[PDB]
Amino acid sequence: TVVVTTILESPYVMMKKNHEMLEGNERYEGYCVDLAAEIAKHCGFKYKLTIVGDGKYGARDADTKIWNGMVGELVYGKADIAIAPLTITLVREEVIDFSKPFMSLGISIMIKKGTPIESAEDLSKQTEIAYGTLDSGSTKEFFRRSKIAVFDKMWTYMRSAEPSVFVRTTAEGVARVRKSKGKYAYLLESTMNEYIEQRKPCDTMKVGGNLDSKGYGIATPKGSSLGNAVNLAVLKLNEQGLLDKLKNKWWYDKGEC
Amino acid sequence: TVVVTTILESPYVMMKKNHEMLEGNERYEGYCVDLAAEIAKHCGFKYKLTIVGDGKYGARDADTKIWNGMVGELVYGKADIAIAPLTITLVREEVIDFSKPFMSLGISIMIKKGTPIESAEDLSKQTEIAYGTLDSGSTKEFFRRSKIAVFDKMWTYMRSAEPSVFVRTTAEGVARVRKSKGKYAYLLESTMNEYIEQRKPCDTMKVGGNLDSKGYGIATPKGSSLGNAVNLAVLKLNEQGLLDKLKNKWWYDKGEC
Ligand SMILES: CN1CCc2c(-c3ccc(S(O)(O)N(C)C)cc3)cc3c(c2C1)NC(=O)/C3=N/O[C@@H](CCO)C(=O)O
Ligand SMILES: N[C@@H](CCC(=O)O)C(=O)O
Repeated sequence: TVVVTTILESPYVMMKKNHEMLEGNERYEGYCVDLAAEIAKHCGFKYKLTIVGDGKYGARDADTKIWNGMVGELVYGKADIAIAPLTITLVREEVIDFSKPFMSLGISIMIKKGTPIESAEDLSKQTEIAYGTLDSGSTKEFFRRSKIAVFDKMWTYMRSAEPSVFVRTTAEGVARVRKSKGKYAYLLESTMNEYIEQRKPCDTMKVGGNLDSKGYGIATPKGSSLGNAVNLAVLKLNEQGLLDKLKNKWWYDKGEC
Repeated sequence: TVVVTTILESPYVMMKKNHEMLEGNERYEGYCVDLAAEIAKHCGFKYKLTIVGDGKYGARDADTKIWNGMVGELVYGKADIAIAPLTITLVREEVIDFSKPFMSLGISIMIKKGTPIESAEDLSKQTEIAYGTLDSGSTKEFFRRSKIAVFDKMWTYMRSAEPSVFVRTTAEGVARVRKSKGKYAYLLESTMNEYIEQRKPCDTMKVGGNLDSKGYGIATPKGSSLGNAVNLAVLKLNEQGLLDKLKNKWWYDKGEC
């Protein structure tokens, strides 16, 4: 029985409204829930879904240099695999094995429909329409370390923008965009931006291209034999068109706009 | 001195206009020539840019079960690493090592302006306008192993159409689209499709969205010690935004069309 570590993140892994009457992996539904099922069938193994304790994805603490989240639960032999929207990064790659990305993404711009913004350069060229990110995370860090002119300017603006353009959560960012009457833009993951875009009141949308390129990947303990079989699974699921099917399923079929 | 095998596919790898007045790797230019320079810089090693002998990307022969193109040169010990627009595929993942994707792409359609086609389905619904792909390419491998209605049908057509709708090289396919008077559509990766569309004589065009989603990856023989190093360098060059830089530098459209 393979211990699968994941995290509650809609539409990846969520609990059904009636998860009370259900039990086991049946309580959950979502993109990663179906993917986990597909990976297990192509690899031939029984799995049990568990939610990462600290609700973190994976980061090494500067102080204790200890890994937390789903990445930590892997490097310390607590879980056999990680099936969630885990982004493939250098530091992470160094401590765990990553299969080829099962979904692409990148920092994108979320504006309230009607907002006269077309790209990142447009935002950096003005201030009448405030824009921000999470007051903590990779999105924020992305600008704090960007050598690109457009992004470097955006960082200077944001860090000195008044009132504060940083939000504490994704919910706050989305709500602020919906309440600012087109006077505020939020920078978040494309997958999450295009997901909200399919949710009523349907007043938001993604604009322009992503400011960068990332990709989620299934993770296994560095050196785990299970990693190879899972990688081929991903590639096969992608080639057969299944990954595009699961995407269209939880993002558009269940759409609302 | 690491031996790097690559293919002349512009804007990835091309021979400088005055290459005869040059020598060494300095003879070439392109996205992959730069990427290679960066990979070698970080991994710390000398290299030589060799061109794939049989001028193919890679494909296994059903009967002999022998690989050709770059995949072959890596499998049979002819090259230490492959730095070119090599598509990461299941069948290739099984015989060679791949680094995480350094660039994304998807099969697309190239046509001569005025061609009554604007989607893969349109082509699959007729025969007046012939269409094929590149030999020993991942695109041809796609349709052949595809079980997705439209694609499965397109494959059947292709291997039954007369004369042969297939071509030996990308240029051979592009030239056919321009000379066929619209009586031939070419299926090639969007990356190469969009580049050529912004170039003279400005007679080709990309229609409809891509048919799939994947990405090019750095390849090395299985077990190769370069694998890890190169992979981490790829993830770093991405996080540093170096990949996007090269992407914008070589795909920069100076409005010829
Ligand atoms: C599809 N999306 C959904 C949200 C999300 C969040 C995420 C979680 C909470 C929130 S919040 O509730 O609004 N908040 C700010 C508390 C916002 C974003 C964080 C991470 C992530 C994803 C995937 N993938 C990662 O690799 C990752 N690393 O995350 C890193 C930390 C940040 O870089 C890690 O956990 O190591
Ligand atoms: N990228 C393909 C070649 C181009 C194509 O098939 O259109 C490969 O690596 O085989």
